[PDB]
Amino acid sequence: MLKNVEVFWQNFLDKHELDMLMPDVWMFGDGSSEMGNRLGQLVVSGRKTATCSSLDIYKMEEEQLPKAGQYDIILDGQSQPLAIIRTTKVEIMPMNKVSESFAQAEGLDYWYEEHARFFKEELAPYQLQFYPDMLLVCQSFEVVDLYTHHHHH
Amino acid sequence: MLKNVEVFWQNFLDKHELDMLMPDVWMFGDGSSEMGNRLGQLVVSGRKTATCSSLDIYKMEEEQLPKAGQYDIILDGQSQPLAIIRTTKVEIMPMNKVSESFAQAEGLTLDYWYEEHARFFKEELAPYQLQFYPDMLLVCQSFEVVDLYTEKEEGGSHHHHHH
Repeated sequence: MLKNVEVFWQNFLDKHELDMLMPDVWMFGDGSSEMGNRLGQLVVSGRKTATCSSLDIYKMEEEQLPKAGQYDIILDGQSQPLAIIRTTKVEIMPMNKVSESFAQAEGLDYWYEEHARFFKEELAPYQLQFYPDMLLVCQSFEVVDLYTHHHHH
Repeated sequence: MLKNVEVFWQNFLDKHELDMLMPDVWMFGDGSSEMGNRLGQLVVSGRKTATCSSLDIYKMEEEQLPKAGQYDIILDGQSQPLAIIRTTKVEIMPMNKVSESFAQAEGLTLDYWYEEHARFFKEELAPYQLQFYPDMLLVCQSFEVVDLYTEKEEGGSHHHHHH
């Protein structure tokens, strides 16, 4: 897998002639392969062009927040490369204040209900100071390329 | 992320003053985050000290089998570096002949242990157009956790959930 992604990135670099360290690699979702595959598909499909993460969870003094212009490599629920996306914007938003504009871009009154359920859990393992107020890092992105082996138990 | 492993291992060679090539890096399971972490914690916690892969894939993939003494960088469910391990034993044995000894090391009755793995390999074999048989040879490794990825406590961007 590490090999696959190394290749995928390299190919993309050469294709656009530009030197860059590999970005972050991840799958959308709770962590389950289902959500990863489903959300992963909507992205490759072009139906899902946004994503949000818990802001509070970020360590303000140890790292910076995702910026416009950065890249990320997307994997499916089975952890296989799906595509690479470029982030075109980053807006901070409270759960109870997401614009239906962003909501449709990444996703409808259930939106909050489902997301509160989503994040109330991610916070759990830490100091899950949950509030409806919760601030989210809402990145708008676009697909700029898309991907086209052993098992140890 | 490519660098995270390059770095983790680099740091490893310094602590012991060794100059080896970076080993294979992989997570346990089929790639599912859940299984990836489940088996990952089992290893770092000292509970799961063995693994097994299908000797068949090595054959069809024309790869050498793991060697006694080799190292493997281990990733967790989020494809983030977890720990590095050293293989102290490599053994080939028919699946229907595994001892409960190996199963306990693996991480709980044999009938179940067997059913579990039968399925796992069933799915891994299929894509190579190969039906899982009852006594397909297994490639078993006995290792020891030789280093934990503690560089993880210095960044913060180590596992965020994106919706």
